[PDB]
Amino acid sequence: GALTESQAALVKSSWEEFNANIPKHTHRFFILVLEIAPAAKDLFSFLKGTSEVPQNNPELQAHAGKVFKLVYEAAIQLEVTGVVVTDATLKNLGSVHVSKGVADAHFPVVKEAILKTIKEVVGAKWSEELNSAWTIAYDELAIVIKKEMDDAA
Ligand code: HEM
Ligand SMILES: c1ccc2cnccc2c1
Repeated sequence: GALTESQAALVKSSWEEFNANIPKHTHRFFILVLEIAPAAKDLFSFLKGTSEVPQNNPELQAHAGKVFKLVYEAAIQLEVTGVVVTDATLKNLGSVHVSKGVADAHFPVVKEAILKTIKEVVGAKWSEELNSAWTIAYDELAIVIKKEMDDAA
């Protein structure tokens, strides 16, 4: 795909529907992360120590909202420029993920939760095109992050 204007339109659309209920969708997103990889709980500063995932926690909501925002912006960048660019922000993001003990093998985990989160957010308007645009947007932005990471350690 490498994002055609229509895949990019489709990603932009599901992102607003994402963004129309942050508390819900972001709580659902974390539930999904833990179901895939239980042990991932521990790397989150606002998850460990708890039973279940808080529903009205401000840091959780801002951090998961921002994750999704980054992937949607990569998707527009891929369409428009043809590449994902490495700017300050993403290099900062590399150092911070090395800090928190993130590895390359973790990235799949957060991809599948994002895929599944979007499937439930769009409900009947889910297509394979949507699934492939988001796959692509995620995989290109994680290649860039994976790079800054190995440059911070
Ligand atoms: C392209 C995929 C990813 C994106 C866009 C992303 C983005 C972010 C952002 C925006 C933050 C917080 C920004 C800030 O407040 O400075 C962050 C922190 C964090 N990320 Fe990610 N990340 C990605 C992959 C992952 C993966 C694979 C994991 C592993 C579970 C992960 C775990 C973490 C942790 C543990 C923190 C902070 C820890 C804490 O709150 O205790 N990230 N990431
Ligand atoms: C909150 C903060 C950081 C994250 C990074 N990757 C996946 C999920 C996240 C949620």
